[PDB]
Amino acid sequence: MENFQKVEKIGEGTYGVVYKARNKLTGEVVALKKIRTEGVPSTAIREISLLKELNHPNIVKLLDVIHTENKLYLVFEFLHQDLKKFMDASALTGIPLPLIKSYLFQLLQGLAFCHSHRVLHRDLKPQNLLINTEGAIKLADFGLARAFGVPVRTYTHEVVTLWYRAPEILLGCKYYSTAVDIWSLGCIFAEMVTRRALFPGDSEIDQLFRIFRTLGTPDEVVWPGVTSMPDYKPSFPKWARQDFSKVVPPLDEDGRSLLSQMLHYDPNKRISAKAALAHPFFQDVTKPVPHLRL
Ligand SMILES: CCC(C)(C)[C@@H]1CCc2n[nH]c(C(=O)NCc3ccc(S(N)(=O)=O)cc3)c2C1
Repeated sequence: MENFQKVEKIGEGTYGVVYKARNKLTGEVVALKKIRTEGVPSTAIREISLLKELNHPNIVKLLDVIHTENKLYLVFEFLHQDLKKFMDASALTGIPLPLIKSYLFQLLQGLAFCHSHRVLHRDLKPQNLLINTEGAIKLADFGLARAFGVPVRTYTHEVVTLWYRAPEILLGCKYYSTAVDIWSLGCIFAEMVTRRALFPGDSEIDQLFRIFRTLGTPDEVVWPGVTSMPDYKPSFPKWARQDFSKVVPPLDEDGRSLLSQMLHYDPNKRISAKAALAHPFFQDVTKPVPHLRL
């Protein structure tokens, strides 16, 4: 990439290295992800390429996709901070409820949009939620492993975070639905509120059991079909569901009601992004200006 002038290496994404770069003709600053090997993912590459038309205020724009000599470069709209960093910076005081609500509402608008266009994210986490000084928050890095793939390592020795993984994925479901994104966003909502990850598992089974210890071990009553899932084991311990007021104190009942709907075990009972937008929790939603230190 000579049309680009690397500013600095930002980090090492889930597929490759990420650089901050400047386009030497437009002068625009962007985030450039370099991915990687014989096979040339023709379908994977095409999948990604269609995301260029997925344009919405709460989705980080995918400016270009360039396949050239054993490498795939994704050029993205640049934002200066992510939610993981903002949450860490706000840990002592906590993010104000009006800002939590604004961010949740905006993320639901973005998901409602992608889901309406049959696009799933599949790996939502604070680190891929980008924020700016105007109070906006945007979804980035749509995995779409549906025709690309999602390994247990980014690309070179890097532990995959399972904290936001929906239970159906952990139980081996082969077909992900839009509900997996709602589950992840529910986990993120809880984390913004309590300032601690909801289910910080360090292995797939520890992740699954942390979910069961809090929400109760699922059964055919609350999740028809759960006992026939690929990785379901009759030997799973049977934990009682914890009182929900214990999980995200001191969130009010409007917030708790919405969270409970985003965390239903049955993907078919889990609330959609479009329906969540209409939840009473958003009756007084506004768009505060966060104080960001860049
Ligand atoms: C999520 C990774 C992906 C999918 C490649 C993102 C694709 C879209 C994107 N846009 N800007 C960035 C970006 O990286 N900015 C610089 C920056 C962001 C956060 C922080 S931080 N940890 O808040 O201090 C510091 C600098 C990315 C990365």
